[PDB]
Amino acid sequence: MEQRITLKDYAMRFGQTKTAKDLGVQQSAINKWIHAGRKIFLTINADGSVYAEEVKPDPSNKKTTA
Repeated sequence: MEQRITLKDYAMRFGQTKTAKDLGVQQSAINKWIHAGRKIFLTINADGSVYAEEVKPDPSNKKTTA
């Protein structure tokens, strides 16, 4: 299986700080990601880094609310 874990699993597993640190983001964005149930998958590298991959659903609308 691929190494694309869920933001929830990795967050509750490794933590919210350890993730935001390896990703290079702010803990503020992480909380907002799970707060709104943002579907994401962070992949673990062989060097010790991690990058959050975003899905690309079907382009139906072009608006943004929350």
